[PDB]
Amino acid sequence: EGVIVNGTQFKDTSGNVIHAHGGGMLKHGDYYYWYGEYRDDSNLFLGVSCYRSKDLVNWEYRGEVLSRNSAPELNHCNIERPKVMYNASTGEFVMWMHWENGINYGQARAAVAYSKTPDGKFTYIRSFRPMQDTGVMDHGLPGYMSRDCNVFVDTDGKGYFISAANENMDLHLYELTPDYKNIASLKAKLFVGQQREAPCLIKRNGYYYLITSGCTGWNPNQAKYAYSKDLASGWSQLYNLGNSTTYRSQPTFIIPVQGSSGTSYLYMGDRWAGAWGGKVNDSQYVWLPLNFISDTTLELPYYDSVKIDASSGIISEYIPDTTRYKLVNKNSGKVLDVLDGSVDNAAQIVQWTDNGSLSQQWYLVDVGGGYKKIVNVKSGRALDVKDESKEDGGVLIQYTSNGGYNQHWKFTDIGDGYYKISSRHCGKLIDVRKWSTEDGGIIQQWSDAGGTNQHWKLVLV
Ligand SMILES: OC[C@H]1O[C@@H](O)[C@H](O)[C@@H](O)[C@H]1O
Repeated sequence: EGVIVNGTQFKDTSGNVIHAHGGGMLKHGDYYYWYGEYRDDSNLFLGVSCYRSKDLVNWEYRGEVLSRNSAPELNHCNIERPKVMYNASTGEFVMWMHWENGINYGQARAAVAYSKTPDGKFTYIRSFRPMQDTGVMDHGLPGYMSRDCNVFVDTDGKGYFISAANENMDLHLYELTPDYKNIASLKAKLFVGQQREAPCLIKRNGYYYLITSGCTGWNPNQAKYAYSKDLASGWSQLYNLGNSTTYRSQPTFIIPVQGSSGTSYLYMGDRWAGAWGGKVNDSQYVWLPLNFISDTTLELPYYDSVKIDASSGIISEYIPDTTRYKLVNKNSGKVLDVLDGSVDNAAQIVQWTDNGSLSQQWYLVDVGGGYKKIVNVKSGRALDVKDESKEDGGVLIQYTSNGGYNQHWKFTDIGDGYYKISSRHCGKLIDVRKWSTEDGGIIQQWSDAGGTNQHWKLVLV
């Protein structure tokens, strides 16, 4: 049972809450290593924990790979967003992170560490602002500011370190030394003035992808991404990813999951407790599948429960009840279907003669209360009210599962096998436009009028 309950604090095999906040993950050999950090009683760095697992569900605690006692400089400081990377040349692992003095956020510098073994305790080197000796000054201190950070290993074996500089206004991609333990130079300045934070750098099909959040502290915001053929130039504009709050989380890292059937990408996010005035140690996690519709189109869906298989390399929503259904309209006699049976996102929903097609079959996922999600079978997209409309004539379409109320539906029995499927957003129910009795009849949203065109039959397949 490789199921994951989003919006909660995962537990280790010991039954204790996992504390690897704002962390990344590394795949070395036959093991996945999850690294992260957690505060003490004074909201300061006390230790970086390490968990390993082969199924990505059952994590084994391996103690602190880094601690406040690991170095006299770490006794009292703020460390966040620790990422690790492996080096084929050296044969050792190098850890990077964001370092602060612990009394304010003026230092804005990066830190380095390394170890012979992943689960082994790293040895702290030094904290510094990227390229201090270049005689460059960034807001009074020497060297570029380094806040939110993340690591990336290219195909050619080159190491890279990206962080937020110029008061979090710009992004800096630094080319690392062959040993990954130092910064050789900077590759390019990305998205200046955009003020993008919590950067995540990944690569697929010769394309470079950069997932970033917004700069609004604990407040969950809109996550975005961009692609490019090279790192120096050719970067596309920022495109939205997920909803307006990234499903109440902030992107921390993205990792390719190798399997037998193929490869899928795991999005890791942090649900910072600071959103509700909670301690950093209370923060939760949000893992989601990053789908690549195309080379220039990504989708980050939200599933309250996500099933994953490492050996298979598959990441998708977990549906406890896979019973397929067909919604038949009382009036028209037609069944709920997707226009042209398209699997494309934002596809129009129309009625059609029962032809036993996949596009006419639907799943039913309970989402708490008397409400459920109506997910199409052919395309994993769910029934959705376009632009979260609250008015009559609101066109219905199939959209990426975003946990929005415009995607939750309540079934109400009115006798026989017919129901009145109302929306959780405004209460208005599913309605065939103009009582249409022909094929291609636009399925919409409308007030309860007691008309047969608003009555649907639930049929098994
Ligand atoms: O395509 C427009 C989008 O508007 C969003 O506000 C809504 O949550 C999505 O379901 C989709 O309708």
